[PDB]
Amino acid sequence: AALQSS
Amino acid sequence: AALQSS
Amino acid sequence: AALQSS
Amino acid sequence: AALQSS
Amino acid sequence: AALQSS
Amino acid sequence: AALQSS
Amino acid sequence: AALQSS
Amino acid sequence: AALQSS
Amino acid sequence: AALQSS
Amino acid sequence: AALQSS
Repeated sequence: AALQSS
Repeated sequence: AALQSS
Repeated sequence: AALQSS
Repeated sequence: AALQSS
Repeated sequence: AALQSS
Repeated sequence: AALQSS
Repeated sequence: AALQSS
Repeated sequence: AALQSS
Repeated sequence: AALQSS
Repeated sequence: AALQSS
């Protein structure tokens, strides 16, 4: 699982 | 921003 | 923004 | 599962 | 920003 | 920012 | 699991 | 910033 | 598990 | 497990 916030 | 993985 | 995966 | 917010 | 993986 | 992995 | 906030 | 892994 | 905040 | 805050 990959979670990215920018 | 809210990111949730389960 | 709300992202949810289950 | 991949979650991305930008 | 809130990131949660379970 | 809050990052939680379990 | 990969969590990234920027 | 809060990072928690369990 | 990898957690990164910047 | 790898936790990085900058």
